[PDB]
Amino acid sequence: TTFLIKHKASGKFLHPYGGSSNPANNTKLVLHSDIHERMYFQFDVVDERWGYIKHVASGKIVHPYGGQANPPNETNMVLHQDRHDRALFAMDFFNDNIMHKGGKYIHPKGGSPNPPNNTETVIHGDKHAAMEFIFVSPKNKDKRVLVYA
Amino acid sequence: TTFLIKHKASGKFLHPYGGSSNPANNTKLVLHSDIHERMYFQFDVVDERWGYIKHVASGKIVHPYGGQANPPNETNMVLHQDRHDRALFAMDFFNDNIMHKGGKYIHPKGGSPNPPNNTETVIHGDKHAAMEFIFVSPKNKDKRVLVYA
Repeated sequence: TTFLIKHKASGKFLHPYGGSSNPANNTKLVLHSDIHERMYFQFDVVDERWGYIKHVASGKIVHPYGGQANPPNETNMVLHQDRHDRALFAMDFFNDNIMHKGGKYIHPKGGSPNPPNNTETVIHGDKHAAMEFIFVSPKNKDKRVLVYA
Repeated sequence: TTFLIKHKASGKFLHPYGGSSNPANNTKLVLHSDIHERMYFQFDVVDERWGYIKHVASGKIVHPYGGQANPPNETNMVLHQDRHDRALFAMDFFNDNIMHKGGKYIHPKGGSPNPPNNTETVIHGDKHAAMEFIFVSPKNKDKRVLVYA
């Protein structure tokens, strides 16, 4: 299933910075209001809840920058071609968040619930309204879709 | 994906009472320690998180007894052939519970962390450790499996 990753508080979406169909390794993931095919994602299940968040246009996947098992708070989120266990996430569509395998979550950098376009995303352990995400149809940004298959 | 519905606190599983491959309509769902193919379940997605909990051997699905949209606390869980929107559940594998469409949960009747064999299951709105369930492989009762596809 292809989906948009929608920041719940702002309605902005997860994007590769610059909107490339082929972002370079370590391109930052940002929040931006635009909708286009280069911000579509899919989820590739690896182990039950855990899997890779794949940028459809390029096939690169979401990573914490540097590929640590337990990235510290404020580590940037990026795209990278590599597949390994430090690129595992769970798409928690019940609590509305995205959790890295090390137990922290994807956040807007600095915690704003209404961040401007091109705000970077980071890892952070906190849970609050401004780190919530929902996973929606490319054809209807208000319609949740099931990312697991 | 076929799975066992495992009561987290006790390690017992959801069964049709009597363990039949073809339970009659309105057969109660109980907890029991045995494992066998007549207590395997599948989840048939209807609408994103919402779907039918299907007894594999018979094809009947889980219902609140009487098919309420908002079943009262203590309403018995049963199997029944019918399909409708009052037999929709969500398999919350993040918070480890089974939620009916009306917002209440499947519980062991009485809320024990170690219900005896053949304890009935019921609807109840409360949340606590003794209403948690996990969804595990028929080949390994400790290995969680993804029920959504």
